[PDB]
Amino acid sequence: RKQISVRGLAGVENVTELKKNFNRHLHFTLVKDRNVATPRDYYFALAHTVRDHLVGRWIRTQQHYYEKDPKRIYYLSLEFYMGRTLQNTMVNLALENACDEATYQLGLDMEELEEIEEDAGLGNGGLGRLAACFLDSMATLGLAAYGYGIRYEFGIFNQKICGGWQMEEADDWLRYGNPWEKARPEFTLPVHFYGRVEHTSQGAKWVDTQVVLAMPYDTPVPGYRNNVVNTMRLWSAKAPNDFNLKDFNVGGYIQAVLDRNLAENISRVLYPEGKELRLKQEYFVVAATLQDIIRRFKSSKFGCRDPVRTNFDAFPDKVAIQLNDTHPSLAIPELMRVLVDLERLDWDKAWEVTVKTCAYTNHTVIPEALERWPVHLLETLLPRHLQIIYEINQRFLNRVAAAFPGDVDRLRRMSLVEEGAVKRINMAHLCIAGSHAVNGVARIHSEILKKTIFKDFYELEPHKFQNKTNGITPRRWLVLCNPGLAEIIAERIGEEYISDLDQLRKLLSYVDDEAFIRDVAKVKQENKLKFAAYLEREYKVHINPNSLFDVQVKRIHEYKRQLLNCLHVITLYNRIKKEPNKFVVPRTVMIGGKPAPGYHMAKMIIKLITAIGDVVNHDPVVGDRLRVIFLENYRVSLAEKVIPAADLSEQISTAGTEASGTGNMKFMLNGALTIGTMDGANVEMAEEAGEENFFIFGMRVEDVDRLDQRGYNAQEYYDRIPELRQIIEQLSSGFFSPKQPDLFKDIVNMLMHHDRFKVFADYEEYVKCQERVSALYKNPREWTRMVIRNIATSGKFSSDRTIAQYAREIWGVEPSRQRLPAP
Amino acid sequence: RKQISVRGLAGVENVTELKKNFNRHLHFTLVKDRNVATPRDYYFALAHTVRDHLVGRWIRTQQHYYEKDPKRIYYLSLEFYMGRTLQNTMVNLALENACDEATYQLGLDMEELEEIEEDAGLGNGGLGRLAACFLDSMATLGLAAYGYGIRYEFGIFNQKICGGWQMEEADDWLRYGNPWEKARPEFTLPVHFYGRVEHTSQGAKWVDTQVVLAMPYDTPVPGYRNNVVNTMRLWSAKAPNDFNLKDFNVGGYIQAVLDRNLAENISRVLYPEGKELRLKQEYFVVAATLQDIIRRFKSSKFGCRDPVRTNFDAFPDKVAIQLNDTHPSLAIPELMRVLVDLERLDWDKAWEVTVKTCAYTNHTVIPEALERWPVHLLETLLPRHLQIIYEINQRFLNRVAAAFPGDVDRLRRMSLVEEGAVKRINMAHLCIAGSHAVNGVARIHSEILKKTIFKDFYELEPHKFQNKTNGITPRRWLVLCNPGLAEIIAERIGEEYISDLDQLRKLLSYVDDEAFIRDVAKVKQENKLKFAAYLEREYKVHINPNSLFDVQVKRIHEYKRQLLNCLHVITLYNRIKKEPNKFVVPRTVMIGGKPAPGYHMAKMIIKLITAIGDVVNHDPVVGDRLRVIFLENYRVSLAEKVIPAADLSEQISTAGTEASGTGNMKFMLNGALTIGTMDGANVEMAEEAGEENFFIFGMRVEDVDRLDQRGYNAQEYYDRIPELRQIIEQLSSGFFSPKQPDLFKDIVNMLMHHDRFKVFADYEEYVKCQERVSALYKNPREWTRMVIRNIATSGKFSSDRTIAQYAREIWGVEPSRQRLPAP
Ligand SMILES: *Cc1c(COP(=O)(O)O)cnc(C)c1O
Ligand SMILES: *Cc1c(COP(=O)(O)O)cnc(C)c1O
Ligand SMILES: OC[C@@H]1[C@@H](O)[C@H](O)[C@@H](O)c2nnnn21
Ligand SMILES: OC[C@@H]1[C@@H](O)[C@H](O)[C@@H](O)c2nnnn21
Repeated sequence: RKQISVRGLAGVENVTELKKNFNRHLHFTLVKDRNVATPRDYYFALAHTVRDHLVGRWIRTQQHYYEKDPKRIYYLSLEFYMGRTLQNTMVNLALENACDEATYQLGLDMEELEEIEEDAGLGNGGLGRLAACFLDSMATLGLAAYGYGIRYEFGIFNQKICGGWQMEEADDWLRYGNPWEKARPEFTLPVHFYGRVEHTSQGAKWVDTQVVLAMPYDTPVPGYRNNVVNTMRLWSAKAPNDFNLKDFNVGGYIQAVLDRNLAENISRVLYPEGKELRLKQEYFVVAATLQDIIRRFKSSKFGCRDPVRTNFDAFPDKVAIQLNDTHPSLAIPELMRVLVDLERLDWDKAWEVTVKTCAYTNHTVIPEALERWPVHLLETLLPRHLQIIYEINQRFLNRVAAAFPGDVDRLRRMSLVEEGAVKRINMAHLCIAGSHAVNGVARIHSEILKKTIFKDFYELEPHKFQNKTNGITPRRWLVLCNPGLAEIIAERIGEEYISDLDQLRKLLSYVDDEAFIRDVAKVKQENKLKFAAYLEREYKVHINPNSLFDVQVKRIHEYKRQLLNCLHVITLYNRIKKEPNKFVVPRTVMIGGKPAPGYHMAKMIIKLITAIGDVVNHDPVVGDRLRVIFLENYRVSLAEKVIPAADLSEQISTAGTEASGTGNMKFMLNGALTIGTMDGANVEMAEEAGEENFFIFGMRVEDVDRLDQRGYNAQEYYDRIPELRQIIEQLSSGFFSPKQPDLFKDIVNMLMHHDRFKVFADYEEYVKCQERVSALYKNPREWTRMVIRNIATSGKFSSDRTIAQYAREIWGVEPSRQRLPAP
Repeated sequence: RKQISVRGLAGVENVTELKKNFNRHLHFTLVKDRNVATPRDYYFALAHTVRDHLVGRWIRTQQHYYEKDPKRIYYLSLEFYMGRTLQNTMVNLALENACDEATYQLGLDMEELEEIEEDAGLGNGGLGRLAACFLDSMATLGLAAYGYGIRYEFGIFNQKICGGWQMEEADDWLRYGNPWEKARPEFTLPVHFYGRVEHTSQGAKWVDTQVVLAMPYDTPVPGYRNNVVNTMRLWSAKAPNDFNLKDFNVGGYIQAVLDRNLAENISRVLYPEGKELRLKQEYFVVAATLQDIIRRFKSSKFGCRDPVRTNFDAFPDKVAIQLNDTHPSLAIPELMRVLVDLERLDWDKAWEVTVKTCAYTNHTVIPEALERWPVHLLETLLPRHLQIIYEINQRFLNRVAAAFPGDVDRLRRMSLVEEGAVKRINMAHLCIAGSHAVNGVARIHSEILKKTIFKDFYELEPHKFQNKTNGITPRRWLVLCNPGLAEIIAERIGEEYISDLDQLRKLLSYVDDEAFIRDVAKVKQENKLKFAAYLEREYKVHINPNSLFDVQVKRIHEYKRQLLNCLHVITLYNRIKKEPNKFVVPRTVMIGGKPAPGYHMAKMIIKLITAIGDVVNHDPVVGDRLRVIFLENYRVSLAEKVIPAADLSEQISTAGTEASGTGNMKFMLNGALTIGTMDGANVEMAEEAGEENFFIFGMRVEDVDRLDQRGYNAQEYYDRIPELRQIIEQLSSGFFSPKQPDLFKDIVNMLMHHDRFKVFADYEEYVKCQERVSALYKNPREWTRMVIRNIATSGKFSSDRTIAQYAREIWGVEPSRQRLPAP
C-alpha cells in the first residue's frame, strides 16, 4: 500500500512516452480513434497528456504543504481572466519542445491544436488578468496560495462586429468540457439565504433559510520550473433536488422552479452593478470559501491542536485572506458570523482574529463606483449579516469618537451606514474597519486614496495604508508570447531574468551594440509580419507591415479615451488630404476592446472607429499611409498576438482615472514605446526608463482639478483650434456616417457639452506629442535604442516583485525561489 | 494518422500492468493519493482500470460492425435495471482473478471495493431486469444490438423503512459520477414539441415547435468472453439555453424558467401512469433514438453506396426496432413522419418499411397496462403525429372491412380511436397495426393474449402472434452471485454451461452421488451463513442460519400476494402459540420489494409485514423457530445477495395475473424449491422439473374464471375455516397494532369485501402445501436431491435461449458465439 504511489507513472523528458500517453488518452479517455477523431479531440488528448505531468507535481505540492503547515494565502476575486492553459503549462514545466516533437512525429501541428482551446470564460478586464498574473507569481515564489472564485458557465460573451456595431454572442466555453478542472463532488457545501434571526440563549440562530449548494472544481496553477503547482478552486451553484415532492410542503404551485433557476444563474454569467443577483453571487463565494478555509485550518494539525475549542488564536498565523475590491467584503461579517455564532467565540476575540486575517485592495477610483447596498436588501437575504455590520459600525465609530472627540461630522462621514433617500451600507468602509492593511495599486492611486476617498480612515490609522504597484508575469507576457525577444535576451545575459526581471537591466550595456540593436529590431519586424498576416488569416484588410503599428487595446470606456485617439486619427487624415504629396510616416492604427452591453457611449465609440475606417481605408489618395483597424473580440490570446507586434502603446486616460493599468507594462516589455498621460503606473514606468525615454503629454492630476474649479468649457477649445473645429463638423454633418448623417449626434454633444474626461483639453498636446513620435520612427537606430532603454528598465513591473511585497508586507510570509523535487 | 491506433495499450491478464494502471488512475485521473483516498476513490480507480480494457474491445466491436454492416437491433425500453457493473465486467472479460491479485498486492480488499458501487438508478422491476439480462445475452450471442432508453438523474427512490412504513429518499446514484458512461456532447439531437402543421405543397411541415436537446451517454455492454462489447445509449434532456435574448420573447420578463425546469425533468425520475410528462418522456426517447437509427443507417455504409436515392427499401433488412409495451409506440408514427415528411417516401412504401421494421412485446395483461392517450393531449403536443395515427387508422380499418365485410362491431372494436367521455388513442392497437410480430412473454400469457385482449387482431393476422418465454442471464444470476455453486457444477461438468445452460441436464446423472449431494448442501449453507451475517453487518435482529430461508422478493402489489404469505406467517405463529412444545421446522421469512408511492394498499401491506415482525421476533415463546424480516430497499445487488441464500421461493400470484415472472427462474437456478401457483412461467418450469419437483397449489386460471362466474364471497371462506377467522379478528382487534387498534382496517375490508385477487380462496391449499414443504425440509438428502432435479433442469430459462428465438423468429439474424478476438 506504500506502493500506491506517484513516483513513476510519468517519465519526463520524453517523446516516446508522450506519444504513448497521447494515444491512451485519445482511445481510452476520449473513446475516439483517428477515423472518428476531430482536431478538438486531438487538442483534448494533448491537454490530458500535458495534464498528467501537471497533477503529478500538484499531488506532491499539496503533500508538501500538508507536512509543512505554512501560512496559506487566499486570494478572493470575483474575476480570474486565465485565457488558455496549454502553452503556459508546457513552458512552466519545460514540456514545450518534447510536446512539439511528439505531436509532429504523430502527424499533428501543435500550433493548430493550441488554437482549438477556448480562453477560460472566468473574467473580463484588468481585475481578472491581475489575479491570473498573481497566481502564476505565487506558484513561482512558492507561496502556499489558493485562488477562489466562481465557475461562470458563460463567462462574459464573445464580441462579433456586425456592420460596425458590437453584437454580443454567447460564450459556452464549457460546451465540450474543460480538461484542466477536476470536479470535487465530495467537498460540496451549502450556502444559506433569506431566513430570520432567532435571538436565543447564547444568541442568534439564523433559522428558516433557503439553501443553494456550492460544488468546487479545481484547476492547478504551475510555478515557473520549480515544481510547485498551486490550486485555483472555483465554485458552481447547484440546486438541492430532492424537490419533485420533498420536505412536505408540496402542492401549491412549483415556486421552487424559481429556486433551481435562481440558484443556477448565480454561476451563469459575470457582472458590473448593484442587483440582488450580484449580492447573491458575492455572498455565495464568500460563504463557501470561508467554510473551506476553516475546514482546512481545522484538519491540517489544528483540529488536533484544539486546546480551547479549536482555537483560532493561531488562525491569523496560518490564514491570510485578500479581499479584492468590495465584491468579497461580506467575508468580514461572514467570518465574524462563523466565529461568534458557530464557534461561540467572544465578539472581541473574533474581531481580533478577523482583522489580522483580512486585507483589502482597492483597484479603482472616483469615490462613488464602490459598492453600497440598500439596508432593506441586506435585511431580506442576509438578516444576520446586517446585525453583525451594525455592531461592527457601533463599535468602529466609538473608536473614532475615542480618537477625534466631539467632532461629529467625521463620525457620520466614517460610518459604514449612509443615510438619505434609502439608507445604505458603504461596503468600502466595512472593508477598511475590518482589514489590517488597505492598499492601492500604483503610487499615485494609493496617494489619492490617502488624500481623497479614504482620508478620514487614513487619519485614524495612517499605518493601514499601503501601495503595491501592479505587475505582469514575464512568463506569459515575454517568454510565451514573444519567444523571439526572450531568445536574443537569453543569448546576451542568461535565462535567470525570467524570474528575476530586474536582470533585464543588464541590457543597458547593449544600447550601443549594433548586433543587439538589429536583433531587437528584427524580432519586431518578424512579429509584425506574423501579425500582419494573422489579421487576414482570420478576418482581413491590407496591412503595410512596414508602418508604425499604433495600438490601443483595453476595455472601451470614456475614461480611457479611445475618442482622443479617434480625433488624432482624423487629424492625420485631414492632413494627408490637404497635402497628398507631403511625406508622412505611415501608420496602422489598431483599436480593440469590448464595450459593455448597455454602455451606450461605448457602443457608439466602436461604431465611430468602424465608420472612420470605412472612409480612410478606401480612400485612394490616402493609399497606405494610414489604415484604421478595429480588432475584434480582444481577449488574452489576442493580447498575446498584437502586443509583441506593437510599436506605439496608447495609454491615454485623463490623469487620475486609471488607477494603474497593466496593459501599459506588457507593451513596454515587448518593445513598444508609450504615449501617455501621467496617470497610474505610467508615472512609475517614465521614472524607471527616464522621462526622456517616454512620450508623456497632457494634463497632470494637478491641472485637471484646476480645470474643474474654473469650469471646463469645451466651446473655448473648439473656438481656438481649427483642426478640432473641422473634425467636429465632419462628425456633425455626416461626413463619416453619410447614409445616416447625425448618427454621431451623441458623441458630438457629449464632447461639446458634458464630457467628464476632458478630451479637447488634452488634444493639442496629444497631436503635437504624436508628431514627435513619428519623427523618432523615421530614425530606426534611435527608435530602437530607446526601445532597449525601455525593455531593460521594465523589471520593476514583474508581478513577482508585486507579490514578494504583498508576502513580506501584508501577508507576513517569505517568498522562496526554490525547487520542489518532483514528479 | 496510422500511428494513432490502439497500438498496445495494456497486457490484460497481467497483474503487473493492472497495478500500474491502478496507480495512474488514482493519481492522474482522480487527482488523489494514498494519504487522501477514501474507499470510494480506490473503487473509482479500479473501475477506470477495468474500463480501459472494456473500451479497447468496444471500439474494435463498433469498427467491426461498420465494416460488416450487419442487421442492427434496437431494444427500446423506458427501464434498464443494470444494477452494478464492476464484477460483471471483470468476469465477462476474464479479468477478476488478476484484479483480485492486483488490489491485494496494493493492500486493498476488492470485495469491499465492489460494495462501494451504486446500483444504476435506471430501472424498477421485471421490465428493466429483462432488458438488462437481454443486453448481456445479445452481446454473448454476437448480435449488433443497442439498448436505447433515458438516463434518469435520480432513478425512482431509495426505500427506507421508518417506524415500519416505506419512506422514499432520492437516489443520486450520480453524486460522484459514474465511470461506466461516456457523455457524447457532440451528438446532441433536438426533439420537438407542440407547434402546428403547415400542409404545404409536398405536404405537412411541423412548424413553431418547442425544442429540447437529447444528449446521449454510452455505456459498454460486454458479452461473456467473446470480446464483443455492444452499447447502451441513454438520452439526457437539456434545456436550450437562451434564457437571455433569443426571440426577445423575454428580455423584460422570465417564465422561460418553466421551459428549462420542464425540459430538463424529462430526465429526472422514472414513472407509472398517464400525464403529459409521461407522454413527453415517451416521445423524447422515441424521437432521439430514431434520428440516430436513421443517421447510423445512412452514415454507416448507405450514404455513399445506396442504389435508389439512398434506399430505405433495404432499411427493414438492416434495422429491427423492438417495442417494449406501449411505452415506445410513438416510434411507429414517428418513423412514418420522418420517412414521409422528411425523406419524401410515399406513405405506402414507408408503411411497408415501418411494419417490417417494428415488432411489439406485451408484458402484462389487464387493459390498464395498455396505454390510452386523450386525442386532445396528442393534438396539442404532437399535432402531426395525431394526423398520422388517424391515417394509419383509416387504412387499417379499410383492411379489416375487406376481411370481415359487414362486421361493423369489429370495426368499432379494433379501431385505434376509442370514443367515450374523451376520445382516446389506444396505443396497443397502434403497436399491433404497425408491427410485423407481436409476442407475449410466457406460453400461458401469449395464449390469453390471442384469446382475450387481442383476439380480434389475432383473427385478422394469426401469423403475427407468438410467444417468447423470458429468461435470465446465467452470468449475473449464477457465476457472479453464486461462485460457490458455479464451482461445484464446473468440477463435475466443465464450464460450457455458462453460455449453453441446457448442459446443466448433465447433473441429473449425479442425483444419487453422495458427494455432489453434500456439495450442493454445503454451498447453500455457506450462502446462508454469509447472508445471515450481512443481515447484521448492515441492519440487525438474530437469524438462525439453520432455519429454512423462506423468501418473497418482488414489487409489493396486490396480484403478487404478499398478503397470502402474511396469512401463513400468522397461521404458523398461531400454531406455535397453541403448542409451544410441538416440534416445528424453524423458518426465517424474508419479504422485500418497493410499494409505488401512491399505491396505498401496498404501503399498508409493508406496514403489516413489519408489524407482524415486531410481534413475532419478540415473542419469548416463539424463540427462534419463526422470524419475519422485511428486506429494506430491494434492488438488483440485494437480489444477488438473497437469492443464493434462499431455500424456498414464494411465487404466489393469483393464476392469470403474472405474465411470466423472472425472479422465479433466478431462485430455480440457485438451488431453492418453489412454492407457487400455475401462473406465468411457473407453468413451464414445473413442466421442465416435473410437477412432482415443484410445490404447486391453488387455483388454476380455469378455476378463477368459474369462481368469478359464480361470484366470490370471501365470507363463505371466513365461515368454513377457523384459523382464518382467527387471523382476521386479530388484525381487526388491534393485536398487531395495539397502539392504534384499527390500523389495518383497510386491509381487512378489502380482504373481506373486495379482493380482486382471491386470497382466502387459495389459503387452505396454500397452508397445506407449506406443511409439505416443512415435511420435506426435515429430510435433508431428499430436499437436496429435489433441488438437483430443479437446478439441473433450469436451462430453458437462460436469456440466451429467449434471445436466439427473438433473433431467428422475429429479427431475422442468427446468434454467433464466435469470439471476435484481440485487443
Ligand atoms: C493586460 C490586459 C488588460 C488590462 O489592460 P489595461 O490597458 O491595463 O486596461 C485587459 N484585457 C486583457 C485581455 C489584458 O490582457
Ligand atoms: C428479477 C428481479 C425482479 C423480478 O422479480 P419477479 O418476482 O419476477 O417480479 C425484480 N426486481 C429485481 C431486483 C430483480 O432482480
Ligand atoms: O488593479 C488592476 C486594474 C487596474 O490596473 C485598472 O487601472 C483599474 O481600472 C482596475 N479596476 N479593477 N482592476 N483594475
Ligand atoms: O416481461 C417482463 C416482466 C414480467 O416477467 C412480469 O411478469 C410482468 O409483471 C412485467 N411487466 N413488465 N415487465 N414484466
